[PDB]
Amino acid sequence: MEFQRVHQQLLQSHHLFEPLSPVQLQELLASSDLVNLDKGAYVFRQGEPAHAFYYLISGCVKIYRLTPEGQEKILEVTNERNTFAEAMMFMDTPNYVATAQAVVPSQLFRFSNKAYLRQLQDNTPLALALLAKLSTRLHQRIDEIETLSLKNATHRVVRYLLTLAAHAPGENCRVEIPVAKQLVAGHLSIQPETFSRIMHRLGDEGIIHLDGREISILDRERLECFE
Amino acid sequence: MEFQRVHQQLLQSHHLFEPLSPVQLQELLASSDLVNLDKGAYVFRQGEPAHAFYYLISGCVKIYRLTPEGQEKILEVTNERNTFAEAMMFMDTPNYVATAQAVVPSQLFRFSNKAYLRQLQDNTPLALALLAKLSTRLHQRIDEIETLSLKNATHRVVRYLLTLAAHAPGENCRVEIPVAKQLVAGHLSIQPETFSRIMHRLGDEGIIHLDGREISILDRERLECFE
Repeated sequence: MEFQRVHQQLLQSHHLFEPLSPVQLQELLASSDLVNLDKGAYVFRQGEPAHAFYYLISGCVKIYRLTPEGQEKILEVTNERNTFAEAMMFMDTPNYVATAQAVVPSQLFRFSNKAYLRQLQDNTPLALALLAKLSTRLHQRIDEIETLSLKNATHRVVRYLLTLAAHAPGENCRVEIPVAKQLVAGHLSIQPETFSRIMHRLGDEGIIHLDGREISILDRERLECFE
Repeated sequence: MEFQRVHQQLLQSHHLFEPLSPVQLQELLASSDLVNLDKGAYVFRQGEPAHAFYYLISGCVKIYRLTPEGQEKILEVTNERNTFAEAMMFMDTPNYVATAQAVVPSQLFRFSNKAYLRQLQDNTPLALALLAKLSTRLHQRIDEIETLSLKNATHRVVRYLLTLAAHAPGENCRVEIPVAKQLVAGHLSIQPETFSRIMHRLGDEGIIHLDGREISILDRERLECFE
């Protein structure tokens, strides 16, 4: 009658709970407690002894720090289905170094650090399994970033060309930019190497020709797709 | 005894060699051999017994699989200053599960799996330390995805507004063609929950109306600039 039965599925997808066996998963949930917070509610203050890490189910919780001057400086924002402040465990930190707070009515789980760290201690095969899935998941995240960051790169590139190509539609050949390839990549606040991979890709397909800074557009109808 | 001077300092920056003690690293470097490959060179095949993980310093190495025996399906792409196939070390598996080939001339480090496991056994603090630097890196990568994925979505929202209302004989405040909350969601292939949020943020700056029903653009010049 106590929760359970449906919650185990929410954690079974997370990286920190995958390596754990059904027996160890229930052993950690036994010490856990459901926490409900409202708008402007603090999770843990900067100075309180570290004894538990949290797992957000739904909502938005900010961490940030209490920087000097009297202003809050945001470090990272944790969203749904993601754990935060879990690194404070195996770091052996006695107290919290951040003041967590929820902007919107959020619901979180409170897992004890003493009931999690001790389970990892001894019987290393577990820590070995934890490092296994924790790494394979860290490589898929970088792979996604490599693709997502590339999409934003392919975006600005074409966008910066269309804004100056909007001068006499049909046959676009008037391209300014007193810059020399690489140099313009540093101004657009984007990776220098990516610009030499996107422009060259358009040349291979047969859309945009390159003749040293001199950019000529063959068809504007075939550029509206990727922009 | 020494193979390189700068190459040894590059490992210190990585998360899998930082927590390791200099004394333990010296014994680990003695078993490792420097590897130099060119274009179209294979690191490890999909069948041979696994006994070493690799660390890439410069270049790019693809993996893909060949077990279904049909097409070269890519699994993960690794770049410079990143380790690949290190998860095979933890998961006591006798042989590799995937292939490996470098598309561009790359230099690699061949660290033995047995030499690293011996440093993990018995010792509990070392294992937890590795997880500490590994978890903190995950937070830094995930936070970047929450921004990049949002940027890729926002730019698309500002793109469909330009295509729907461009150099036409309509009206700035009166946009042609009605728009819903589920219709555009399929035009840009984005979450339906994010679409309503983007329209709200841009509506606060003075670009749109801030409502989903009927689009009434006040500033068309501010749209072409976007993020």
